[PDB]
Amino acid sequence: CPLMVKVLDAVRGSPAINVAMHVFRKAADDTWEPFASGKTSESGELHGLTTEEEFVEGIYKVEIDTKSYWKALGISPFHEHAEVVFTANDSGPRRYTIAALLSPYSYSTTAVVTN
Amino acid sequence: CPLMVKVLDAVRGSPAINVAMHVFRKAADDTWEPFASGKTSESGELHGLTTEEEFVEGIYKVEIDTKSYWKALGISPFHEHAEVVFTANDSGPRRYTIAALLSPYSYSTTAVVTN
Amino acid sequence: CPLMVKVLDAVRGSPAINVAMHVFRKAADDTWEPFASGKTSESGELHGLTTEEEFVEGIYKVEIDTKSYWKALGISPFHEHAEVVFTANDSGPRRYTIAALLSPYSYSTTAVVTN
Amino acid sequence: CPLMVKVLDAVRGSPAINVAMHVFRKAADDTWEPFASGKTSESGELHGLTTEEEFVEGIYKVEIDTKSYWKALGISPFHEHAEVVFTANDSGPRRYTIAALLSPYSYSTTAVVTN
Repeated sequence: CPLMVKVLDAVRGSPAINVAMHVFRKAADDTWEPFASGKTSESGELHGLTTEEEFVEGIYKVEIDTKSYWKALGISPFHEHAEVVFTANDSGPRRYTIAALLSPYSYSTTAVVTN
Repeated sequence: CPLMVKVLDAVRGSPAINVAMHVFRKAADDTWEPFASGKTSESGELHGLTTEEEFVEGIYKVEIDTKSYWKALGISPFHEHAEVVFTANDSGPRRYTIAALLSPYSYSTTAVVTN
Repeated sequence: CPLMVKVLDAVRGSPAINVAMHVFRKAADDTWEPFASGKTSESGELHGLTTEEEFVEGIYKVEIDTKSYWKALGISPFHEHAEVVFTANDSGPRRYTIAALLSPYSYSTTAVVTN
Repeated sequence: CPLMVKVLDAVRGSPAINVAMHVFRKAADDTWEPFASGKTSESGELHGLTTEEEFVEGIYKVEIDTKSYWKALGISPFHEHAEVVFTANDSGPRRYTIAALLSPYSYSTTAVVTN
């Protein structure tokens, strides 16, 4: 499992559950092609988006639907989504854990990259 | 002006100076239409991006070129750039300060919205 | 003045107004000696805490009463307060802006140090 | 395991390994009494600090020695340490995961509290 995304709710101090996200990969013609998608579990984690073989070198974008998350909780947030755009595997295969920490008017994203 | 961006460097403890960014407005065909850009001053701030009359309701994107900033400092970054996407003015005109706090493998974006 | 504190509210997307804080300097017996305090203005800023002549080298602590802030908004917070502890002026006099970004179950503190 | 602390390095995008921390509990006479201590593992996690039985209601402080971490990597950071001060178990036993995200001039702390 070379790509994992974890999402936390900084208002409730809890995992952000059932958060939808879509992953895209930049194609040769410079457009965003749909790569993978899923929803966070009860632990706020989304595993199994891709495989070592499929997750080749490229520029990837993860668009996390934070607006729907907040709206469902009664909140009109600032951001439409939280985005992570990154070049992956440019020095060989790596494991990526993307952490998103959510507040109604602020988010942070962090990457932990391991061998 | 109704939009200001401030950028800070969490490695050096300083304003992030000469950081380039482009501002886009989502078009009817939902492509992104560029409409403003600039680079942060010596105080890490970018003002004068738009005016009250131009800054109408819509979905806006600020694309901050964080990668080039880290490149210039000789530090390996994770993200291609830092994309702040938000619906503007949804209630009516507001003043927006977008604050971006940068680290090589993490960033946060916060909005301060005043009326 | 050589020390300024700015506080932002990540739930409301606003300056955090009327946030109380105390500043301490570590004494010889390594107890904390209070020496300044105040509350954030309507811009979320607290200025005039000290002067260039008073702000000598040493270890300083800013104790931000985040709990009372969240209490006043009717929101359950995690932390008792947000303690910024730093060695000042270690090279010589600097100007410090401490920026605190607050959520109920998360906070970040960043220093902008200029010379 | 009712208390866990995880520490990440936002410069390298990696767990922050061998980071020392000390936990204190506020006594009846309002002083800080030593409660527990340890170092983060290769995963940047510190488990086993306490037990359900021992971890009674109280005000707890975790002081994470971030300065030694950065110094060992050649960096003179802003903060002396990262602190987490919180009331625990005031509504019955809870599980606490404290996440610290470290940069030389900035840190964030987040709590995930579960049943």
